[PDB]
Amino acid sequence: YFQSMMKRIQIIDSHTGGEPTRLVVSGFPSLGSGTMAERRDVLAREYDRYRTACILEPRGSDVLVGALLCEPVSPDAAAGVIFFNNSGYLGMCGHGTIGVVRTLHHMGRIGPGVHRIETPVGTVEATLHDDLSVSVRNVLAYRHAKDVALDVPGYGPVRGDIAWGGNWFFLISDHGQRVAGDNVAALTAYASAVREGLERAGITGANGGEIDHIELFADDPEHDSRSFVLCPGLAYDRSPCGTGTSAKLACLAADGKLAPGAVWRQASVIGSVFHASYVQAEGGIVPTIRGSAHLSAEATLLIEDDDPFRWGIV
Amino acid sequence: YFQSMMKRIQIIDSHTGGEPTRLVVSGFPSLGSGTMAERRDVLAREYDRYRTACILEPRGSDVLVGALLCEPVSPDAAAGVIFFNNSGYLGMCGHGTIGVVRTLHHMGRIGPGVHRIETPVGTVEATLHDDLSVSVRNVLAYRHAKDVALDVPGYGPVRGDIAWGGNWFFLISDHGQRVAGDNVAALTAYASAVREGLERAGITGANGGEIDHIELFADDPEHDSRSFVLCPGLAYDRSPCGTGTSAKLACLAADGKLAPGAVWRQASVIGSVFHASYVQAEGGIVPTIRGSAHLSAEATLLIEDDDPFRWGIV
Ligand SMILES: [Cl-]
Ligand SMILES: [Cl-]
Ligand code: NA
Ligand code: NA
Repeated sequence: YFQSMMKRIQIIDSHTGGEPTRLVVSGFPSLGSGTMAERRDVLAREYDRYRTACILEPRGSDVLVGALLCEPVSPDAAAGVIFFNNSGYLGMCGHGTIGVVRTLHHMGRIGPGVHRIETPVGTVEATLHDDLSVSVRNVLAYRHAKDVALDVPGYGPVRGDIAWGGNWFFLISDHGQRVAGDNVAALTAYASAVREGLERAGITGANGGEIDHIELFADDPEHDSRSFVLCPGLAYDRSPCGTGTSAKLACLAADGKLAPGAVWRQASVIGSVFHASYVQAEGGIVPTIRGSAHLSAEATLLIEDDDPFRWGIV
Repeated sequence: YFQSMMKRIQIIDSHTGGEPTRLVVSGFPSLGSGTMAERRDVLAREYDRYRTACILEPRGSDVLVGALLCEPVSPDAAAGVIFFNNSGYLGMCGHGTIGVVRTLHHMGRIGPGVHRIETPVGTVEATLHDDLSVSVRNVLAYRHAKDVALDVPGYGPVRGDIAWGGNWFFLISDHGQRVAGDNVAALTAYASAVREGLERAGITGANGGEIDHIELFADDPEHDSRSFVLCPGLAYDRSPCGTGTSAKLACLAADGKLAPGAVWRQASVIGSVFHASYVQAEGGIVPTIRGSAHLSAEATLLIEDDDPFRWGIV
């Protein structure tokens, strides 16, 4: 019923292990009634300024990940979601699905139990536990290649795995870097160089898929592993990375290093933790990631018609 | 009347020429009834986690500047304000005062006209024009030293002025850098090195004042000048920088390059613009900065008691 000359975008912000999720409850344009993938294509092609308004400065930051709530195609699903970041659109998003599901509870839309969530890479099954933690049974994960040699410009040779966990990842253990929260500047520079190296080498996932997430793994006395993860827009993931941990489990499974049902405890560069396990499937594994999200803001974004930076600063 | 186990901070976000201001309307602790400077001391010493919760990730970003609304000491003032950023506390804040005053109009607390605003460095006089632009008559500005030689580590010799405009600035024209929005990475690195150089040299403002803002000036065919400004937490100012432009006018005045009452049009690295003029005063000049602010969000920040990152990620 408001009539002033501005758009209102209703959002609820949460974070999962420190990684933010900006849930868009209302205010984006219609994207039609097709699959989440088809809607993502319309959003990206026709209405990308809505992403930038929500994610980029002045209203956002390069770290943020957004989640657009959509009516799902199947009436058996709780929701559809399209995830996006400072550079573009994600496939699946583990930390974000945890955030969305926790947020839907706060909105009074769901209770504890199993909830199907449609995404541009397929439907996932999220269990909202009685403690309000969330387990996300992800799409199929698999390793495309193992121990791929790469000369990292400015640093020297490494070996990495290429794997899909709902996004494409390059996974490295022999990077020679110090994985710690006080070292994220150097880690960001290193991982950015890795990605430049993959591009130069023409190294890709299946069917030429761009490898746009980089994971650096390290031993951790308190957990199974700690990682630093560089995301497609060159911000790092504050969380253990749900899709990246899914990809890691595909590698561990294929190497006989983690049995089905066994729990893997993955820490992020800042010390937050996800619990993960998998079952075998045809062509890969089906991993489940469990973590917690906390609410951090309820807001209405205001997009004033006369504001030259209404769609963000690009 | 809410009773869930979380704190609520009510905020209204705006931006001034792209530079954000997060106005805190309610939710911070009591800081006593002294001057804004005395309240700032209490906030910084006892309750700094409230700054980090509002400004830092996950709820904020390194770019944000906050403004805490306070009841002023003098009943003749519209408001008192304490400004803060990702690293600490500012003195005056030009873009932020424009934001605060525009926001107070939106809140229905003031109308067009002249409004006194108390700050930790003295009271300023803001005029809210009928067009909702704001002129801020700043505190006294003055130049402390001219053409100070500095060997910038990694780059080579420059000359800069040291001046106060409500914060301390080093102002350089002969930096050899390209002042443009597509070059902010290199400008940030250069200005950071300048500041390292000042520290090494023991170069300060009056009474050993830390020079924590760096301004790089360039000619501009559309304006009097364009600048890149590095702020104390090493984020850059998206605006022309009200206090930095105030400092620039003190230098121009002292050099006989701008007459009292003449208008100076200062652009920022991303192309936003302030209009500035001054009058002579004892010991310096009194500059007035005019610009516009746009609303960008209304929000309640949620600080959950059980959220390990409730006070921000440090
Ligand atoms: Cl609009
Ligand atoms: Cl709390
Ligand atoms: Na361990
Ligand atoms: Na000019």
